[PDB]
Amino acid sequence: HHGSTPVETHGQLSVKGGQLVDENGKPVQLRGMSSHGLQWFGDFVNKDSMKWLRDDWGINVFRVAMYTAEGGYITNPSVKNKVKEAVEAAIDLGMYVIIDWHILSDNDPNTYKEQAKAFFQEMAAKYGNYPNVIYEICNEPNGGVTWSNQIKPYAEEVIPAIRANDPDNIIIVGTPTWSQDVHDAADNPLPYSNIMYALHFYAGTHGQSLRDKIDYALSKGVAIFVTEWGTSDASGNGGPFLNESQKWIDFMNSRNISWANWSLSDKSETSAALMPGASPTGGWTDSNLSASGKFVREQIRRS
Ligand code: NA
Ligand code: NA
Repeated sequence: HHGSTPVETHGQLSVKGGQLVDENGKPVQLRGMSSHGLQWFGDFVNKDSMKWLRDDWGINVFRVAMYTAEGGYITNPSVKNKVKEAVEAAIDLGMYVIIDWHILSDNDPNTYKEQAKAFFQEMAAKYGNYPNVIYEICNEPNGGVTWSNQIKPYAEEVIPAIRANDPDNIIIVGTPTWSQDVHDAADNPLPYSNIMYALHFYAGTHGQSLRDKIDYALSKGVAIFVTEWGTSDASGNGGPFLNESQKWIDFMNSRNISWANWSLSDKSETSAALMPGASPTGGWTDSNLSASGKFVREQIRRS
């Protein structure tokens, strides 16, 4: 006997009729955690903390936020070793893993598109045969970067680079305005298989108007993955806004939208799940979790 794992249970994921489904074609919802930036909080990303999250929080997906700028991969490519550590841990543990090319201050994904293609080609060649892997090719386009003129052309360069090596694993594409404007993507979608579009919300800033954009996008037949959300405001402060977060969690459950919460770190942001000094290898009791972490853990443990 053994504890069943998410990948053992669900295998290769795909997008069918605008919905994430498993190898049996049955709907599946991933719920898990995102790291903070690997260049700052990578110590919290390892096989022990991922196993603890799987066993104690019930997560089935873990997202590694590999920043490009801000001391990330472009200037310090050694952070790729932490991505590889996390992917290999996810394989060992039967977990899904999101490899996130985490643009932010570099608000146009085209700025580092050559590095992105080479990085994703390497990851897809090494790990593309494993069902665990999900690619997230540009975290948050922002600042007036548009879908039709900037993001979609970027995706049309990166998707084939991945697909040449990994024909079937899911690719998630960011959307305008810090991955809010999923309606723009829905109106001009990528015509390739197993593509999803990212939506990011922060409960202290975003509410019904953003849920309305999501419902519009879903009505056009595209699939949405909330690869990042926080209980704080958009800037990482305030709250945590648990009443509004619950409305968002109930919405995502109703729409069978998968999600990852920011962040698995002890950063001085109210979205951070851990108290200062919490062990980087897991084993956290209630007192090691922030107000946000306690709530998120409870929500992932629910059915
Ligand atoms: Na594959
Ligand atoms: Na994204």
